[PDB]
Amino acid sequence: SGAIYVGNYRVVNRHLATHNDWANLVWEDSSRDLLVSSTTAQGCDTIARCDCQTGVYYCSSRRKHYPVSFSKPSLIFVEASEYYPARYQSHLMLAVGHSEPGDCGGILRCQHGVVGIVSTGGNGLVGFADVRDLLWLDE
Ligand SMILES: Cn1ccc(NCc2ccccc2)n1
Ligand SMILES: [Zn+2]
Repeated sequence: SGAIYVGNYRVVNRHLATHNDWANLVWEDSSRDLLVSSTTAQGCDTIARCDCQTGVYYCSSRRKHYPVSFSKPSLIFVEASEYYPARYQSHLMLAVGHSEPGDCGGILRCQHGVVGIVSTGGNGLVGFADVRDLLWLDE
């Protein structure tokens, strides 16, 4: 679990979105596994605006942060999970690293701020859902 809190927005994995998130829907994209919901308390988080391919993610299954090299956001085939059938996830970045389903919501961050959130895994790669392209989160 976990989310990004920036201005009056809450960013979560779409598949982990609560009733409250959907009642306060701002934007969702199923192919990205993201949902943004409106918040009544302001958010302090800084979103990275950059094309960094290095940083650090939180791994709740290890209670520890890991430094990684990651791919640029892309269209990667992702196997069926429970929450989705097999489909092309968009804006996905991969790193060689440990993750399990409950690690979703873990933040990936670089020196510029939040890059994205853990979204999928398998075969020893962690996938993160990129948020740096959503310039509207910083208004
Ligand atoms: C973020 N994330 C989703 C799946 C995953 N790792 C693959 C996996 C699936 C089920 C049990 C154990 C490991 N990491
Ligand atoms: Zn950066």
